[PDB]
Amino acid sequence: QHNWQVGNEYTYLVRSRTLTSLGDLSDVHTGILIKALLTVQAKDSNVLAAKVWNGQYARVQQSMPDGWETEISDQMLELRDLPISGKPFQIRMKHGLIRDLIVDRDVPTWEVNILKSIVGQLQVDTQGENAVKVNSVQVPTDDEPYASFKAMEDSVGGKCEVLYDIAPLSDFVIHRSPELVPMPTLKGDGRHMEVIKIKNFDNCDQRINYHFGMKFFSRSSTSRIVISESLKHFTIQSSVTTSKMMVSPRLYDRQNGLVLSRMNLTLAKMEKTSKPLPMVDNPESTGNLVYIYNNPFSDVEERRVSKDFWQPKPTLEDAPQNSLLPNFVGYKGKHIGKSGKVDVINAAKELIFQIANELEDASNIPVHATLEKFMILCNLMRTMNRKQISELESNMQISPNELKPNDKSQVIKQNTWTVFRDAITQTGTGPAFLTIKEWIERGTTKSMEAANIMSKLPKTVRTPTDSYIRSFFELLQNPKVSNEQFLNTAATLSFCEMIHNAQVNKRSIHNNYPVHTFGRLTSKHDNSLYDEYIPFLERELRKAHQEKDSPRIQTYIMALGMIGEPKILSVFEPYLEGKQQMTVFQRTLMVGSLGKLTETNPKLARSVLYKIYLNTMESHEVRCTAVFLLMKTNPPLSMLQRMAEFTKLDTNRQVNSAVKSTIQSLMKLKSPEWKDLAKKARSVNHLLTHHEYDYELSRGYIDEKILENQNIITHMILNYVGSEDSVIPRILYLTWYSSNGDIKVPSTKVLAMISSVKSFMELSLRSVLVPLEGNLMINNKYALKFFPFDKHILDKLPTLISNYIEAVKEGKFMNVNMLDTYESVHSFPTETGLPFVYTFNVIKLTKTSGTVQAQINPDFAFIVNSNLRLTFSKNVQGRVGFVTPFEHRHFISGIDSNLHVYAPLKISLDVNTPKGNMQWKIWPMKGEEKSRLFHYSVVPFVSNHDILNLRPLSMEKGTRPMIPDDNTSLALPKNEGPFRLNVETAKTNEEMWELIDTEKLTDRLPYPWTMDNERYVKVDMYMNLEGEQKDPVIFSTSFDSKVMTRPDTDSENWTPKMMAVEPTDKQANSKTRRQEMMREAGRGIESAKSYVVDVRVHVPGESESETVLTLAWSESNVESKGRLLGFWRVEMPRSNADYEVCIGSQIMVSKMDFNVDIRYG
Ligand SMILES: *[C@@H]1O[C@H](CO)[C@@H](O[C@@H]2O[C@H](CO)[C@@H](O[C@@H]3O[C@H](CO[C@H]4O[C@H](CO)[C@@H](O)[C@H](O)[C@@H]4O)[C@@H](O)[C@H](O[C@H]4O[C@H](CO)[C@@H](O)[C@H](O)[C@@H]4O)[C@@H]3O)[C@H](O)[C@H]2NC(C)=O)[C@H](O)[C@H]1NC(C)=O
Repeated sequence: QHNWQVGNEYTYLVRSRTLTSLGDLSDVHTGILIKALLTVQAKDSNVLAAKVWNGQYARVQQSMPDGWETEISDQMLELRDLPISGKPFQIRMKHGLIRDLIVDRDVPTWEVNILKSIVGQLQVDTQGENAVKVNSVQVPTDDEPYASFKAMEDSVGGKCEVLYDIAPLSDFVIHRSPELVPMPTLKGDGRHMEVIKIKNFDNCDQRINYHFGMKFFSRSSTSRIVISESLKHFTIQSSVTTSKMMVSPRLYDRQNGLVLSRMNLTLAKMEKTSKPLPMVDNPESTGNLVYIYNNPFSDVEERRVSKDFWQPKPTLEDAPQNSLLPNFVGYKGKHIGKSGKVDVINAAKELIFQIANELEDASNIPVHATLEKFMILCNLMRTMNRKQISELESNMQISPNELKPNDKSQVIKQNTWTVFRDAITQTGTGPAFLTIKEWIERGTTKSMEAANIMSKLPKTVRTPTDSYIRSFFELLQNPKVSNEQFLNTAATLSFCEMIHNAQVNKRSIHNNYPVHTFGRLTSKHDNSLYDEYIPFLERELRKAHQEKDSPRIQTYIMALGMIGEPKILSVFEPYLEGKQQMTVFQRTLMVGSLGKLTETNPKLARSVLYKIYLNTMESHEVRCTAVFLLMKTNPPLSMLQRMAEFTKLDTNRQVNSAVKSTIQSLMKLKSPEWKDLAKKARSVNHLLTHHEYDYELSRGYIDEKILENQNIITHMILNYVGSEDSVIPRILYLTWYSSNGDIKVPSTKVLAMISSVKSFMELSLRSVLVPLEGNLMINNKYALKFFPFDKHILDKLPTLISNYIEAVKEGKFMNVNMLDTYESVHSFPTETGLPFVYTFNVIKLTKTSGTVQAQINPDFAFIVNSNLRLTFSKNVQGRVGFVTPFEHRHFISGIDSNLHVYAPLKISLDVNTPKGNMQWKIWPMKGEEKSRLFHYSVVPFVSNHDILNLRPLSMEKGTRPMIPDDNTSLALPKNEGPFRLNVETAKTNEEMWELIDTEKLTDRLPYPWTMDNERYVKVDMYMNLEGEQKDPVIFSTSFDSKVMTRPDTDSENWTPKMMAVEPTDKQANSKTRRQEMMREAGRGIESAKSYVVDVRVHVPGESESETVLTLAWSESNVESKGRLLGFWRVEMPRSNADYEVCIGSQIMVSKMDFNVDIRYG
């Protein structure tokens, strides 16, 4: 109860430290230490006077072999003053506990947070004031040092549950450690005690964190407090806290990233007061001991303190207000642009110009670190308002309508436009969306560029509010978007995806957006959805159905499907029942669009899908979809039992094959997710039919790849619906997961459909009832795309091809660039009072540049002289660390990786229609004789840099890569050759990397996927003098008329044994390929017209390898199939290897084909 006495002055020693490290990889730590003093005076019953006055801190980047808890003498540290004002403040007490603090208004919020952390260690609850219904058991106690209750205490990390335990202190411990009891004469007639607190962060009331994504963290807070005489009238002697955070840097590693912290107080003096502390000027309450936010863009301090501790909802003109990320609280708790050394507009301009200039020298992209610059730019523009964006756009003089993209002189301008467009697409704020809206309104972006812009918005928006969606709706109503067919689909799908992820799915609402910083994004009282949006889509669907336009119907069906609200069932009801006519493809799309309803409302979705299944009058491509969808809802045992029993009397082969394959393949699933369903499938197996179906029928299939060593499970779900006319199935479902622990990366799913394969084949052959309909969908982490098509687009395609051919006659220049990013941030305060930041980034690039000119002739000579460049890069960054606002510094431990592919090449295709000769030529271009073609490095590091400097970390003097002591280097090409390969791996014992590079073992696997992906590697594949090559790499391909002989077809014996035609194909010549063409086509010719495709791949130079190939067969319904073809003979002109592997298949059964494996020489 009475922790303190009136008229006494307590002096405490303050010690703390916060460090980051790479874990078991290295023993190098980066961080800071703090030393200070705390003075507390008890002047009244519930009024305390406090002051923290001495302040010193130092930065450490060392190796700590013994441990992070070791003492470091002041003679080994460079100490600096801590910019905190030693202004007195007041602590208000209630029932022996800390209630709130009173601080002068002219004090920064970060200082208030540090004081919260310091004072939170004086909070001892011995009488169970924060009762958790366990203090009643402790009530009948009298002089009992033992107590093991539970409570709910206050700390900078939040207001979370804490476990208590009290027991007396023995004299042996005190003798070993005099540090615990500085002055021991204060116990008087009592005894010493120990209090241990263990903090649980799972269940908790007040939470403060920032999130954006789509449990790997590990928090552990413990305390150790020693108190003097009595459990009611005592004195605090020492208090220490210890916290630890563990993160896997790249989501698939062994949890190596650490952040550690501690706070320390030891009593120094206690004596009667002589001079009192001055009263607090300009008082104001700071709430409880929990972290508080700030206004980043305000000139004066503005604290949101509960008495709702929540930042205001983002608007559509001003920047969002966050208080846990480096760009918002780095500069003394305020915005970075307030520094003066940083002007946002000029920084953005310089970064854009640098990125645009560096894209011309693509072979040096990894060296210059362009993609890291792109990420820095995207981070920087999230702190801009619309006025600043408009000023920047006007200042860079961008007018793509005026600019000519086809001119080689104007390349940097187009690159600036491209980089700026990509950066705004990835910004994700309100001003960015206003900028995009203004662009589309005026006409700066028209069809495909705008469709690409809209395709990425749902995957990059961070704060989807009501105003954001209202503006999106207003944009959807625009004449320009509505009239264009391609832009409309992208815009509508993105709108519906955002609606769903922001309002419908509670899991999406809570676990994907920073709710604990801004509150719930959309108020539950907003009836805008049901009164405005869904009726609009219903009207549009009705109009589209009336006019009989396939792509519009498909777009609105997908749009209503992706919402996932139960009202879409009433929306779809008139079409499903049969009052309104609809085709089978459209009905299948409607039934498959119900996927997100199964995730959110499993019972109702199960009811409707089972009702669809039980009907025997629906087409099989409806019921198969119903089966494939039901098993995503975890049915009960009776359901599966009845479904399995149904197979005996069911009269459809497709449905039975679907259910049997799904149930049988649902057995081997020994995973934490499908365990119960696997057991149910095992229990029901003994009732399925004994009939077996061919692989051409509809079948589902699930792959489980469980790896105990890697602790990662990879899944693979494949559903396809067979057809009664062609072997190729009509509909294909494909999905890839990647689960490690509990967190999963967003999945990649592909959907392909077509109404009739025979119709598609007939249209394809003609170019050289049920309408032709089809669509393709790719939904991955980067964008959502949907291409629906009808017969009109198929008939328009040849016109576009002819127009392109006639337009590239004189010569055309092309410049296509593409940039994509992926983000995931997680931030929360530590137990010292400082932000903790975790980031995971991926950046991609696909650049295709060069001049292309063609020619077409009445002789059908499609003569082309192409000249291209090809590039692909990928950067992956994973970082963990913390920020110190009082010096704008950021401490990072992480691993970065790179991958780079460059394809400088020149092509001359001379394909002739009358005679199937398509002779290519591949050259190295002039001035590019020596160039880099490959790069792959993985680099772990510890960094200590300044936020005001917007530069890649590789150029910062504080960064330190982890180079092993015994690093070595290898140059694989033994002597002079065409190719140069370097490996700069280290430790001479990685084995998995220096064995795949041996290139002398035949059994060695060339695949490098199976390797340790956490080590310093660096590989470069250069090229020395392959250029200036007059001799080309001939790639000549011939063709055959595919004739057949009737006498040989009749009375032709069929045997499983396969003969070898190698002696007949001894001559490896394209001209001699005509001689061998008759033998290959003639063999096994039973009313079949099969041609031969012979390629003569020839490589000139010092080493020549005349690789040859032959595919001579075709698929015919009348024929018995079985392809006899294939031989790869490689001859060295100097030392002939004569590697001549051959294959073949003459089974002629339509069931095992006998294939010869190899034959050497
Ligand atoms: C919370 O913070 C407080 C201080 O803010 C820490 O208290 C300190 O704890 C350390 C370690 O327990 C103490 O260090 C020990 O000091 C002893 C006395 O130092 C000298 O004192 C005088 C000079 O003033 C000399 O005349 C005398 O002869 C002593 O030499 C040392 O004897 C101890 O030596 C230990 O280390 C050496 C070298 O490794 C070994 O050879 C020894 O065998 C022995 O293990 C030791 O250095 C320090 O005194 C404490 N400070 C105070 C003010 O009491 C708490 O430890 C901290 N809490 C946590 C959890 O870290």
